[PDB]
Amino acid sequence: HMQALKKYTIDLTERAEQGKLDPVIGRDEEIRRTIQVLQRRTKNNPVLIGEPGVGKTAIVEGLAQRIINGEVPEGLKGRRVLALDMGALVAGAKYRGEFEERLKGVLNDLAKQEGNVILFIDELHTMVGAMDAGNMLKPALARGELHCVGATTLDEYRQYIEKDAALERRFQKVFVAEPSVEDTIAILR
Ligand SMILES: [Mg+2]
Repeated sequence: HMQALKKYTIDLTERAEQGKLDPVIGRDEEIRRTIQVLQRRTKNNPVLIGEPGVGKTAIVEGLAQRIINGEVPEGLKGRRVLALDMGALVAGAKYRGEFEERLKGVLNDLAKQEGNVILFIDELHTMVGAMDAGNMLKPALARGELHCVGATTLDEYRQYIEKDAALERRFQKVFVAEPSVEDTIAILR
């Protein structure tokens, strides 16, 4: 069971449990905000907004680390953070139809783990119009069968999410600015 999740997602909370995630520096406020949005009853899917290379994915890894560390509110305790693996979804698929079938499987598995998994979808706009899985994502989001964190640029969010109420009512912008040079080089060992 949950074959789609094992095949097409990367368990970031597991990577944290294994000590494989780099410490995340200078993002206390963005991680806290991401958590606050996720905890909402409605419009509870945060979308990290920023230019490429600003480190949005690191914020998601930071969220995973905090959960493992228990540095999160009570209801988020024991939650799993899974990143949609686009490379894996496309590997050996060849056709859009096969890709869609695999994505559908992922959503089905998530509908069974409602409230236990947070899915991270990088470059979210590419899944809703920028290969449009909007039809399956919209009801999943509305029914709480999909609780996720997305990442895009402001212009991409405006063009593909903000103009579509079925999507916009479910997402919340969380801005991410470029990190300081100091914090960027701090990751080196
Ligand atoms: Mg980035």
